[PDB]
Amino acid sequence: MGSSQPRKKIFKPEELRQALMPTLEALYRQDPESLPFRQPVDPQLLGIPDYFDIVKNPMDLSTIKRKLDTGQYQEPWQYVDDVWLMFNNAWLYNRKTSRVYKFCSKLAEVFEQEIDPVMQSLGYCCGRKYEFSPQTDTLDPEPFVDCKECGRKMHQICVLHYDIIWPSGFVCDNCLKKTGRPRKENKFSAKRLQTTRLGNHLEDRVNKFLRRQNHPEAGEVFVRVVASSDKTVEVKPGMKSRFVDSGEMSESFPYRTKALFAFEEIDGVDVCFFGMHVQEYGSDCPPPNTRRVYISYLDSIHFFRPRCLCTAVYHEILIGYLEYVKKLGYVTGHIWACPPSEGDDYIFHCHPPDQKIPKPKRLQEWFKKMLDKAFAERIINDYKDIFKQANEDRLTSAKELPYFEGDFWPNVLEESIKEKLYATMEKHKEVFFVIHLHPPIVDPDPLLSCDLMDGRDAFLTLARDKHWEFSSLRRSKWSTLCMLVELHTQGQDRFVYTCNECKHHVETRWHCTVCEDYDLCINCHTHKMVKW
Ligand SMILES: CC(C)(COP(=O)(O)OP(=O)(O)OC[C@H]1O[C@@H](n2cnc3c(N)ncnc32)[C@H](O)[C@@H]1OP(=O)(O)O)[C@@H](O)C(=O)NCCC(=O)NCCS
Ligand SMILES: [Zn+2]
Ligand SMILES: [Zn+2]
Ligand SMILES: [Zn+2]
Ligand SMILES: [Zn+2]
Repeated sequence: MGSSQPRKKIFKPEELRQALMPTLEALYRQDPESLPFRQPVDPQLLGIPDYFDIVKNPMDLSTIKRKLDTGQYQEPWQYVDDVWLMFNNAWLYNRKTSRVYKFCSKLAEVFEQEIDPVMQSLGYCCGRKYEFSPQTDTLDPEPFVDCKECGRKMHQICVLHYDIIWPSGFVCDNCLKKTGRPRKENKFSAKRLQTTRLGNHLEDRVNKFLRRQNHPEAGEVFVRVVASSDKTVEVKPGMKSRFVDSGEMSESFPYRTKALFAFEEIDGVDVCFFGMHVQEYGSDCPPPNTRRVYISYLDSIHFFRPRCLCTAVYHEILIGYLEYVKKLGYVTGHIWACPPSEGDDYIFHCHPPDQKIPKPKRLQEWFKKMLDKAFAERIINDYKDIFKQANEDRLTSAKELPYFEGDFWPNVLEESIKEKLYATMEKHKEVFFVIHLHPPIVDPDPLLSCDLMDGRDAFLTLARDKHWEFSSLRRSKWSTLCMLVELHTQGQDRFVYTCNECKHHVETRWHCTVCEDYDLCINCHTHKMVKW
């Protein structure tokens, strides 16, 4: 196994100890919590013959101090890997309630507190030992990268490096201004996703909502429609043999589905904090589904800054969505406000351990004050739950109720043919909403084919495989980084560009610095234009 890197950062024993040991000391100073840790665990004093079958690499403060004093640590990470072995062996063996389990956790908050600054002035990211959350005995570790010039290993996720964005390799931040060089731009930003009129309207609406509230920690929001697709929902076999064999409802029903996410700039980087999937049923779609939209799935990560503005802006996206489709020509909208089943993640792969899933009535109340704000806003002009709507509209037939993809009702009907049914309605009135908004519908936005976002399953599976967890602010940033690379670079659309005055095909063109998608010929406008 041949190796090389020539201007390595190597640490000689006592420069390490001069930096590292103040941290060991802070552990030792913790009294009594330190005491079961100043010595190697001795199962014959303690009375635990199982120990060495359980913890197969014992570690303790004294061993660490010996390695430090004698110089057996070449790089600081070996140091910090060794104390976390100490902690991890304790949390393993001992019961979550035992005393030394508790001792241990206190040494660890102390060590976290002390280790990060020193590892940082030694030019590393943190002093932590990170493993991804358990999958379907053992856990996967966070990735590292090596500065091409230091050689000093850093958490990939900490320093947010990805070779696709910077193919020349990773180089650290201090060596970078040693280089006189700043880091090249991450072109694969939320802002730089193709923009759409739908995405713009939601984007434009909320950020000067935020402007009106004007809290200092808030950053820019970007709303992007990352997929758009023409599908049709087939009538499930029972109801179709009973109704379209008859000729009373159509076999298929066309709809356009859109997936659209919302990003905020946090610490200088895009964080994805909201995502949604709609089904839009146009004006050519036969009854019962003509001119209506349906909010399939809605999902969220709580790292929007500030949290007090957080919920309001979710509402601003939703209400802004209905505002948009209204004017296009839609007339009614439909929310199935059903809260998650089973730690079911709707769109984002590993939610924060401490962002709790709501009970259904929380979620209904939520959606209800959602709609009240828009009613007051003169956006929606009325809304009711499904029975004040259904029996107020006098419906007696199963053909009369909108029939959506993946929706509850197609499948309550579908198995109800062998076996009563207005009652199966009456139970669940509070979970389904009917939104009254009020000349063919035509969508200005082009179709975006993105297989990763066609339906919610592709993004989730890819995230499981790539460990793009949304479970911490630092992981969401990294998961957002790579989500954005997937959208930018493995979308399915090729672009043919055309001149905005003559409609002609173009290769060379003069790109406005001004308009969001504008490109004049050479056969030539008001604005400064560059050649693209
Ligand atoms: C719907 C959603 C986007 C709205 O998020 P939100 O605006 O942050 O509000 P929530 O309904 O989560 O809860 C708001 C408050 O209630 C608390 N809370 C939420 N669920 C709770 C529960 N079941 N029990 C107790 N408290 C709860 C939260 O802590 C928060 O209060 P706080 O800041 O004082 O701590 C969010 O619930 C979400 O991401 N859901 C994912 C799955 C889901 O519910 N999908 C529904 C699609 S129809
Ligand atoms: Zn780190
Ligand atoms: Zn470096
Ligand atoms: Zn212009
Ligand atoms: Zn021209």
